[PDB]
Amino acid sequence: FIHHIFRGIVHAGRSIGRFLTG
Repeated sequence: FIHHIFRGIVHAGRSIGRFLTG
Protein backbone atom coordinates (compact mmCIF):
# COMPACT_ATOMS: atom_id res chain seq x y z
CA PHE A 1 0.00 0.00 0.00
CA ILE A 2 2.67 2.52 1.09
CA HIS A 3 5.14 1.29 -1.56
CA HIS A 4 2.40 1.38 -4.21
CA ILE A 5 1.70 5.07 -3.50
CA PHE A 6 5.39 5.99 -3.96
CA ARG A 7 5.57 4.08 -7.27
CA GLY A 8 2.40 5.82 -8.54
CA ILE A 9 4.01 9.23 -7.91
CA VAL A 10 7.05 8.32 -10.05
CA HIS A 11 4.83 7.10 -12.92
CA ALA A 12 2.68 10.24 -12.70
CA GLY A 13 5.80 12.45 -12.89
CA ARG A 14 7.04 10.67 -16.03
CA SER A 15 3.58 11.05 -17.62
CA ILE A 16 3.57 14.80 -16.90
CA GLY A 17 7.07 15.22 -18.40
CA ARG A 18 6.04 13.21 -21.48
CA PHE A 19 3.23 15.68 -22.33
CA LEU A 20 5.43 18.70 -21.55
CA THR A 21 8.22 17.31 -23.77
CA GLY A 22 5.93 16.52 -26.73
